[PDB]
Amino acid sequence: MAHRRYCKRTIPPGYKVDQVFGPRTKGKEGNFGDDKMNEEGIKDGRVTAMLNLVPSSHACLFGSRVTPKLQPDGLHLKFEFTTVVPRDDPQFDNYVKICDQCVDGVGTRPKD
Amino acid sequence: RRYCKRTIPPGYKVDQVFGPRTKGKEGNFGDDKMNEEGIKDGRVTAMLNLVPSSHACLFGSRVTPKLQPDGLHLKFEFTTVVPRDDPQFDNYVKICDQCVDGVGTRPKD
Repeated sequence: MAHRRYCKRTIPPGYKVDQVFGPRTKGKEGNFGDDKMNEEGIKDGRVTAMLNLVPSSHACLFGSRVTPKLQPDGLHLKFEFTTVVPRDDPQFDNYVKICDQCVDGVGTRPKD
Repeated sequence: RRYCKRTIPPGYKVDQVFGPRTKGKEGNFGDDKMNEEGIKDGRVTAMLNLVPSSHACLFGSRVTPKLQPDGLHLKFEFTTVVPRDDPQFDNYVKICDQCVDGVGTRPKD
């Protein structure tokens, strides 16, 4: 909702991803989500799974590589945060399989 | 899956949670003052205004998975823009100038 900073927006019940965070892409901003995670938003249980891998505020600020870039329109501040899920993590397989599905997953749906 | 959910409680330095501050690498945010003071630094609080929420990081990011022998490396690249005419622009710019790759410096300048 529109009275929040874009970066602070959250996807409320019954909204599509695309929606709060724009259409799903490939190899750009907003590339996470297939056609079914887009439609179900927080309904999709793969979402709940995935948020376990999203940095907190603190982690995002202090655990990322942070790169400022000034441009005529202002300051673009990029946080690059990489979560490592160890190959022996009980949820490794699931996490890999979600990412599979949804990273650049526009135009596709799961179940195979 | 949990390092990434860490937060810095009161009395902790950044580097007692997120490792020593670096330059051009992971953990590059925070000068010696900010590292020392952790969440007590007034600049942190402002800077957290620019950090994506959970949902915005997942879905507003460019997300890139890489499998390596060690496991899955999930990278989120999220860019926040502060407009040149934002009342907070000059402030954000200065904090970034102090804190980005700021290890080994302190404010007052």
